[PDB]
Amino acid sequence: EIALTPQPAHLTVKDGRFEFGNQLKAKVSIRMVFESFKKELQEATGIKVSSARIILDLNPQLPAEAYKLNVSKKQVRIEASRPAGFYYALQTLKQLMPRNVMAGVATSWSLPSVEIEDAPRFEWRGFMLDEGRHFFGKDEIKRVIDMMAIYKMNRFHWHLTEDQGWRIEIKKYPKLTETGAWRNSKVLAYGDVKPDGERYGGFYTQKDIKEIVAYAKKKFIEIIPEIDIPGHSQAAVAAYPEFLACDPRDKHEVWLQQGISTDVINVANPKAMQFAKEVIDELTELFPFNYIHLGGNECPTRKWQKNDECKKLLSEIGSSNFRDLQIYFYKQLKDYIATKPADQQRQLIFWNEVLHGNTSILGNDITIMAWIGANAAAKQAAKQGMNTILSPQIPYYINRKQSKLPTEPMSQGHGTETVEAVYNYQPLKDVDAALQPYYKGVQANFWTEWVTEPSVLEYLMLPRLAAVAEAGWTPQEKRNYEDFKERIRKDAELYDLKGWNYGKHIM
Ligand SMILES: CC1=[NH+][C@H]2[C@@H](O1)O[C@H](COS(=O)(=O)[O-])[C@@H](O)[C@@H]2O
Repeated sequence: EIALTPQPAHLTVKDGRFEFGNQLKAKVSIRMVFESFKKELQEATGIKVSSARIILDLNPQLPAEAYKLNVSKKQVRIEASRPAGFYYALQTLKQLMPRNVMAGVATSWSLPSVEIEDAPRFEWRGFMLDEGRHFFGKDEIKRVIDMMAIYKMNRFHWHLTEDQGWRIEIKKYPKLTETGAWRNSKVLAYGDVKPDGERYGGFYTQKDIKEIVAYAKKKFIEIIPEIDIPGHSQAAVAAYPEFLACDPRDKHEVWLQQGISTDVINVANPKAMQFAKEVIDELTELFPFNYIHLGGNECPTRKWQKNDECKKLLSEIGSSNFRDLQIYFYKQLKDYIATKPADQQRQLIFWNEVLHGNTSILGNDITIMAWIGANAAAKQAAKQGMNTILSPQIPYYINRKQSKLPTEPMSQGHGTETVEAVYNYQPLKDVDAALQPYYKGVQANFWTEWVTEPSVLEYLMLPRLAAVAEAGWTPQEKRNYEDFKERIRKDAELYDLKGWNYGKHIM
């Protein structure tokens, strides 16, 4: 009957139903949010709402994303403290209606009376897409954002730079795309799989970026760009080897392989430093959200050990751990950002491998995205007074196989990462109440070594995405896989109407 995903914190079914009619009147940034709602509602149902049987009141004691939704025979009442809260209330309202309403599509109207009080458990409810390995483009990204918005996810992490490609136009360094965005293989080589010789790639112009930022903002999704440095940087090194390469005498090309590249940025070169600062400057212009992800995963120190300037620099900082070069590199970038005006300042996120270095050089106002040995890494981060986001490889990497069936498309894993396994992960299990404030939230990540087709992307994304979304929103004590299964089954219709692909295993 009522199938709400994410499951609200508190839901009480009440007497009777609220009948819309064909018109009604509403008492109300908030107006613009409601305006959007009105458009979608009219599109889907034909109901017109004039500017009262619907009231939106400001309740300043509610958290930033919280709301109350009271539906009775007489009236729909909504309370929230911020625009986002009102948006989420209206998401829930739509979800109380036939699926075509959430789909925004007319088909060939009442609400059940309810009392809802709702707030997200976590402020960070994210999805990351890797477009470095395979590029999907503007239309598909809009579809991804649409999927996220359904389940009240609010953070899109854009993994735009890799060994195998660079996907964002940087004005001051045009070769990043000219070289970095194109390569002579669609598939990425691994084991017996060899490069296929086909010219393949693509990138976003700064105009494209701004359009996608705007589109997401309308659905209260903030975009975090990732420029993954100084590892996972072979494409950038291929573009500008003279100052980025540790070994600029050697050949440097965009990588056609899967795996971990040793062709990392020369963090000791001064022009490499200037490059990074100027990239960050351009990002600051395109991305208004207050966070930047600088990566820091899987960065072999091997080439630094064979580089004279790097050996010298490591000596001057008085370290025996070549990992410290990476951390010192981040320090200079962090310091640089701190000199800029307040409105141009950005907080930094890193993958948890950065904890393997002497991080006290950086300070503790960084955010750690925990992926490998994630549970332990997050605890480690929280203990050091750092904020942390949980994105464990198992089971939050939703590019991994969701089934063992021989008919599944090719991707990583052995099919153990089922909807059930994703849902059953408990982010806060055995996490001391004193550490919990540092846990900003959760994220599903999607790596695209194997995934090249939008249809396969969607197939793997859904419905596991919704499970992570619910984990991020619904308090643990209110979560239940069997209940979730029953609720998510109702979204098959929504997916069909939207023309989204999805795994059918639990449908
Ligand atoms: C943060 C991070 N760095 C690595 C690591 O996660 O696994 C990804 C693939 O994971 S998967 O699909 O489970 O094998 C890989 O694409 C990425 O380069």
